[PDB]
Amino acid sequence: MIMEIPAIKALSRYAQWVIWKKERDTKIPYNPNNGKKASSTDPLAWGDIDEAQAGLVRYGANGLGFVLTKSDPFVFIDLDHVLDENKRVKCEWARQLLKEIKSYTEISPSGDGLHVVVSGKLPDYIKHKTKFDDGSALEVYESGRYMTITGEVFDGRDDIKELDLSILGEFAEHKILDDEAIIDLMKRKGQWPDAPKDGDDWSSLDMSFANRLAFWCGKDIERMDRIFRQSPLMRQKWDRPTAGSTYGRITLKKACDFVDSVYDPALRNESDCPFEPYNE
Ligand SMILES: Cc1cn([C@H]2C[C@H](O)[C@@H](COP(=O)(O)OP(=O)(O)OP(=O)(O)O)O2)c(=O)[nH]c1=O
Ligand SMILES: [Mg+2]
Ligand SMILES: [Mg+2]
Repeated sequence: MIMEIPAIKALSRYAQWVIWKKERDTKIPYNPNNGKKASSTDPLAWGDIDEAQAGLVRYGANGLGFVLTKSDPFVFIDLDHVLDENKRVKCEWARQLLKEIKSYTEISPSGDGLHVVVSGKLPDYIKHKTKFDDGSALEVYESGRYMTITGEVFDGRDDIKELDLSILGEFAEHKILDDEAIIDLMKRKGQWPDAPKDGDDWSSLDMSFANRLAFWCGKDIERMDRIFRQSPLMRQKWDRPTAGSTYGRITLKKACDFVDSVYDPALRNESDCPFEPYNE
């Protein structure tokens, strides 16, 4: 019946279909024609809907997916954790968005979220993902991402509409070596920390990690802070005030004074690191 849905017929015009399978907390896209993992940039890693349907039964994947590209007219709106046990809307921001963006709406594969597919253009001043105290979240994309396709039409909104999307500025938040290269470096050296366990002195885990950051970041405390905030050791205590500074700032400053040598990107003195790798 999926091809009966007018919105699915609209998506089936494009050979931008994939299949996906649940891997722990994630949904990995796969090439429907050979079962290999699919890039979101390689068009020949995708197929048309017929090939996606066949690959779905062949590899026993969880469902269909559609890769969004710049040239196609579709915008993908991801609403997470906005539904009831009854698959009923419980978040007021999601209820207001649905009142102002009436287009194809389907229930996401976890049963507690929603997808809205619209024809239009995203405002250029909004974040891709917005998280709310609620625990729900709003995620919007028009290219460089795939979306799962369920066909579970919500409220009979089964047609992709052409709508203005300037209204999304009322829901999403606004926005105006490198860190990622350093993070990958520390991971390959095994200097990236695990999440703390039961009975772990978190504060000394912070200090050990801060000492490693001082070396690999060249004692650039701003970069040390940006990288720490993306680590499994980040918590609210990092920004709690303490003696006219923050706990995180005092930790990073003590690491900068404690640590002797530094990693020089031009000298590649990875062997000068004084700390053994984290065990596994
Ligand atoms: C590469 C990749 C893409 N995606 C894509 C596919 C998702 O449809 C889309 C939105 O992320 P999610 O909201 O986490 O997944 P979902 O909306 O399809 O299902 P639900 O929210 O009900 O659990 O991001 C992943 O989720 N994980 C990945 O690893
Ligand atoms: Mg979702
Ligand atoms: Mg697009």
